[PDB]
This record gives sequence, C-alpha cells and structure tokens, in this order.
Amino acid sequence: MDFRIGQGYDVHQLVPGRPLIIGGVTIPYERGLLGHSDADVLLHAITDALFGAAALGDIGRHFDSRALLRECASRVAQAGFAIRNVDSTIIAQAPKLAPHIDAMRANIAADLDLPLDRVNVKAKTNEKLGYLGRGEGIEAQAAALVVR
Amino acid sequence: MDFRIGQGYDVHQLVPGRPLIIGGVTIPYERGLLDADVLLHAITDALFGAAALGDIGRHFSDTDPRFADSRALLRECASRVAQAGFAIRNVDSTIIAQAPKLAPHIDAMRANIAADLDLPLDRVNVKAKTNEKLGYLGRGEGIEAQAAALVVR
Amino acid sequence: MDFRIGQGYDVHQLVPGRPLIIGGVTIPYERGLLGHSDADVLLHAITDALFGAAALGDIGRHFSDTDPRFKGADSRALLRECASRVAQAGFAIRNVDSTIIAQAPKLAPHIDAMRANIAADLDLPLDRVNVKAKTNEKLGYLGRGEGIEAQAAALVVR
Ligand SMILES: OCc1cn2ccsc2n1
Ligand SMILES: OCc1cn2ccsc2n1
Ligand SMILES: OCc1cn2ccsc2n1
Ligand SMILES: [Cl-]
Ligand SMILES: [K+]
Ligand SMILES: [Zn+2]
Ligand SMILES: [Zn+2]
Ligand SMILES: [Zn+2]
Repeated sequence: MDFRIGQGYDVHQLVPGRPLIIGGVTIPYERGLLGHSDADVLLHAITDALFGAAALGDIGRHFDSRALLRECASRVAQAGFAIRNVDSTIIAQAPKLAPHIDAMRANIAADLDLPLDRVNVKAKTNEKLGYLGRGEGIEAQAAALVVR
Repeated sequence: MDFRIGQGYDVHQLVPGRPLIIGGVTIPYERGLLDADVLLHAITDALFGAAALGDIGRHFSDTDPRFADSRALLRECASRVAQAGFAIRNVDSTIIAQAPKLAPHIDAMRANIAADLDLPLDRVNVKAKTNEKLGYLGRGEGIEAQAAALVVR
Repeated sequence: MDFRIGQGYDVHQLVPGRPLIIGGVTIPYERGLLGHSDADVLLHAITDALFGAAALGDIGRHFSDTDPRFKGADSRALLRECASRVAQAGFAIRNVDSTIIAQAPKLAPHIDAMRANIAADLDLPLDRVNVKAKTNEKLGYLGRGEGIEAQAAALVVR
C-alpha cells in the first residue's frame, strides 16, 4: 500500500486588535494572530502537511482557514489520496490552550471528514525562550499520513 | 494496515546549577536543564500523538500525586499506547544543542529509549545538531528535541 | 509492510561571499550559506530524515563537518551516498516532504528545480518528492535574515 508522510510548519505574530483563532477556535485573549487570512497557524500547518504528503507543493502556491483546510482536503482527494491521520503541536506561551484542544480536534476532524480518533492536537509553551517565549508569535507543527 | 504518525517537540532552558540529562543519560556540563529530559518528552509526545491520545500534559499532570522521572513516563506512555491498540514501529529524533558535544552519548540514549519502549534497537534513532550559533539555542540558553513516531493498529 | 519514518532539521548562517545553494540549486543572491560543505541546508535536512528512518544515525556522523574531505563537498553527492547506504541497509524510499524557511530571497521560482534534484538523487519520481517554502513571518533570527532553516520528513520501507 502506497503510504506517504507530510510535515507542516507555521508561525504568526501576535498583534493587538485581532481575535485569536486556532484550530477554528476563538480564544479569549488581548491579542490575535496577524496574517492575510484569519492567520489560523494550526490549520495552516496541517494544510501544508497534507499538501506535502500528497506532493502537491504548499499553501503559498495553492492559496477563513477552515475553508482553505476543506479545499486542501479536496485537492488531496483529487490527487487520489485518502487521509489516514493528523498530529500536531501548538507552541504558545499564553494563553492556556488545554481547554480548547478537543474543540480544535473536533473542528479539524469535521473539515477533513475524519473520525476524532485519527486527529490529534498537542499544546506546549516555549519555556520563556525566544520570540515564542516572549509571546511575540505562536507556532504550529503538523504531521500527516496519507495513502493513495 | 492501519498506520499512524505522530510528532513531538520540547525545549528547556540551559543554565548553571542543574544536571544535564538527555535521553536518560547524565552528561557532564557546566549547565543543566530546568529531570527536564527534552528528548524523552518529545518522544513521549510523538507517541501520544500517533495514538491520538492527546499529549504529555494531559496524561502526566505537573501536580498529579503519582508523578517519577521521564523514563517512567515514557514507559507509562508506551503502555497506554499499547492499550489503545497500537504497536510502535519506529522512533526518530533530533537533539539541538550548541554544546556540549552530544555525539558520544547517542548509543546510550538509543539503548535507554529502546529499553523503555520494548523496541528492537534498529527501530530507534537519535540525531544530534547544533544551531550554528543562531538564536537562544545557538547561544546555549536552551536545548530542543524533535521526534517522529510511526505506529500501527 | 515494514514502514519507518524519519525527520530532519538543519540551519546555516547566511553570510556575504558564499554561494547560496539550496536543494542543489545555486540561487543568485548577494549572500550564501555558511558551512564546511556547500552548506545546502535543505539537502542536509533530507539526508538526516533518511538516515533517521533507516536508524543509521545522522549526517553529522556519516559526513562530519570536522573531516577535511567534506570541505566544500557537494551535498547532492552526500544525499546520493546516504540513499545508497539506506538501500544497503535494506530500505526503499517511499516519499520525502520538506520545508525551507527564509526571509529572503524568494524561493518559489526555484522550488521545482530543487524537487527535480532531490527526485534525481533519490531515484524517485517527482510525485514522491515535495519541497515547501515559507518565511518566518518576520520573527526571530530567521525573520532578520541571519540564517535559513530546513525541515524534512521521509517515509521508507524494508
Ligand atoms: O507564513 C505565514 C503564512 C503565509 N501563508 C500563505 C498562505 S497561508 C500562510 N501562512
Ligand atoms: O516545555 C517543557 C515541558 C512542559 N512539559 C509538560 C509535561 S513534560 C514537559 N516539558
Ligand atoms: O549544523 C549545520 C550542519 C553541520 N553539518 C555536518 C554535516 S551536514 C551539516 N549541516
Ligand atoms: Cl521572515
Ligand atoms: K523551531
Ligand atoms: Zn499561516
Ligand atoms: Zn520537557
Ligand atoms: Zn547543514
């Protein structure tokens, strides 16, 4: 069977006067992520990981973030691949993310037409190190397994 | 078959006053991590990720009365993975540290992790990098670990 | 069905007076990557992912930055030797995915050429090789153009 892996990375700046939206979840917070889209860093990383596993290039070449994630899933099926699983990590010093994880996972599973058991989201701080540790941005990493 | 992938990430600050333990191995150095075993946490997270069981924070709470060092957590991680129905196929990882030289300690880390995961030694890999003097990592202010894991249901 | 995954990371400083070589592509630029070999950050990251999947250690060990024979070494030759060792250990490569993170220059015009180089070196079709390019959204040493980072993932089978 023809399995493929993909990995994705994203980061966005935390700025005043934007809502904080991660994995489709709006999180109460003084700042939000800056981007041309809704800057959903988690969804962007998953999107890149899915495009990478299908060898379809990247999000910058192809393109709210859930609509884009749905379009990615479409283009991935279009190339003849089915999604097996997604795993990810959010790196954010603040705010606390644990209470929103299940919602993110629910959002992603719905967007990718996957059961909850094939979608995972993990949260981490950066132990006060670098721009992430100073709360200047939020990073997401993703890994996706697909099969043709 | 029903294969799944997971990925893991971890970082800790590097300062005088603590031992340096990476992958179960105490390494002589003028600094240490605030056991704070970056490599084992990353691998733990990667395993929980592949299993879709959340993350290290949800399983082993920083307050929970039952928690032990990072090898014990790794061992526990692996039993939870097994019970969800998953066999571990392989782990690969990278440690990024500007100093000390990590190459000498890799075989011991691979041995500890393989022991802890009940894996054949040739299914466990650890790699070493510096940050080429860039950022907090390159200034020796912290050490990062990265992990990938493949499992099967 | 004996599948294995590997992952890779690399970063090099971006300095004046060096060629900029990423994915085997020499990119016109006033700066280039600093290292012992040609400093091709993307190929090193993929090489690490491949050694990692086969559990063969790492590129720093197979191709040491302290060994003079690798001075100015062609990282495509290094990737091809890696692939040869991975094959020798019994693995076939199934796919590679990767990311390059750089403030500058624009990498989109060069991505297809990089993909082509990697596919050639690994004896893979283009449809099993992927290279993604981003910026770091102006953040950190990458945002300041002090270095270029690459990340990689590889799937192999014994
Ligand atoms: O680098 C942040 C970023 C750029 N980009 C383009 C499409 S989605 C997206 N995220
Ligand atoms: O980011 C450092 C860190 C946080 N955390 C929570 C459980 S194990 C662990 N390492
Ligand atoms: O850390 C940058 C680096 C060192 N090294 C040794 C062989 S390939 C390579 N890239
Ligand atoms: Cl940037
Ligand atoms: K990083
Ligand atoms: Zn983004
Ligand atoms: Zn940790
Ligand atoms: Zn390198």
